[PDB]
Amino acid sequence: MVPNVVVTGLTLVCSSAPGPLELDLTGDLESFKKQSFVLKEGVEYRIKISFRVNREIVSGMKYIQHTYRAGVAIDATDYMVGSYGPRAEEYEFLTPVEEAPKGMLARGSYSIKSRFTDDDKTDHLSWEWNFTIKKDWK
Repeated sequence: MVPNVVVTGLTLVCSSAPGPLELDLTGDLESFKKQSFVLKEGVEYRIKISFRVNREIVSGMKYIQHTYRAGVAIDATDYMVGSYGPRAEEYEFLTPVEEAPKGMLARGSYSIKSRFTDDDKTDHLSWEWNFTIKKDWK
């Protein structure tokens, strides 16, 4: 009896980005710790989580991101994802607009521990990824 919820991807949505910033969450999660998305400082972006619901309607879904710099915790954000019914086609949850930090002192890599859960603390999927703040895209 398959998992009711399957998280399939994370996308850093940003118009200015020279190319797609996507993670296939159905693959090897450990690999992302060795990778990072370049993100120009000060730009606005959104995090898009792609997922599927196989058998039953869900409610009170939540997406959580804890941020770190050099392994030192900074903050935690809990996003309400909502309710979704079973469907073959993936759903796409979008966080509200966020802004990349800005300034030389803010540049560098940051790690993000992500958790896609429900109102029961059920861990549908947990993964760690990174973005690197730079002065320019290239």
